[PDB]
Amino acid sequence: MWLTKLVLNPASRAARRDLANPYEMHRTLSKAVSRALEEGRERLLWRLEPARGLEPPVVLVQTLTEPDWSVLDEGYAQVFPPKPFHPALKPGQRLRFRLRANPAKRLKTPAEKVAWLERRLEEGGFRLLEGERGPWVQILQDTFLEQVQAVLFEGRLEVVDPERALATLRRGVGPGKALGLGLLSVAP
Repeated sequence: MWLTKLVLNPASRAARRDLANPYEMHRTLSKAVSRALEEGRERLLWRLEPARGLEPPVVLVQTLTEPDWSVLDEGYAQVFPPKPFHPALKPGQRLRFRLRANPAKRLKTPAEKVAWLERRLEEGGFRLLEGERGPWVQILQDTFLEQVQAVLFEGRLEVVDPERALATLRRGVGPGKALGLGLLSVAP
């Protein structure tokens, strides 16, 4: 995989348009890997990170092939050097995670949302860690994309099956992958 951190510049009208319409943002990001997507060798996943005041928004982008960000308009965003991402996963390995997702199969609710997450992670080869107060996860944001439900999960998990876990990172979790949902980000 390849991970690219983009710091969008709100001085750019196009950047603001994309920040306000996930569909448009996906269209712009797709340009960096258009041929790969055309040949079915790509799975573009991204996440508009939680906002910090009025500061420039950060968008984390994950692709299977090397992206060409020169396709972006000048001033659209500050492009940080894309980094190869090939995680070394092992059984029992504990990792912190972040995932903005649409809690459903296709495009107590708070407890149902966590329940949905548990099943998706287990099916994907991961497992939510258990704390003294239940599943190690919290809903940082519960909102709608323009209405598609978007839930931001953050917590701790462990790798159960390395191969399935890796496939899950490459594949994404849940629907709305073309709307900035589904990117499972992990870190020690």
